[PDB]
Amino acid sequence: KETAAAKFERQHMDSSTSAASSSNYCNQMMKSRNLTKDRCKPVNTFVHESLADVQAVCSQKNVACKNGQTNCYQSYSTMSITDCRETGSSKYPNCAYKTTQANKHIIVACEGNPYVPVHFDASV
Repeated sequence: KETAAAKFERQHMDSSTSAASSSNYCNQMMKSRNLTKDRCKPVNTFVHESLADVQAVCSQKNVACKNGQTNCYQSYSTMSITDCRETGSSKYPNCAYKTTQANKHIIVACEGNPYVPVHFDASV
């Protein structure tokens, strides 16, 4: 059983590149992070910052989550991110994604001791 913290890292962290370089980034990454194993995950954001920077957001700007809870945090600064969204003609198992590189604020939900990101809520 993956902890929620570990699942967040697998789904959302990519501290190995500064930005997506190509339009096939999402196809590549959704596969290898095994986000297309049983179904195509429809929407997923990758963050190109250090783990430490992303974890730090749990100490930044407290905001409501989409779901009404109040354990969400917005990053003070923008971060390099890539937005992956399944195309309309994507069919499992040949999952296909639009890649959008951006510099936006992230919003995450934080939980636990240590108090660390467990959900990606949105980018701004």
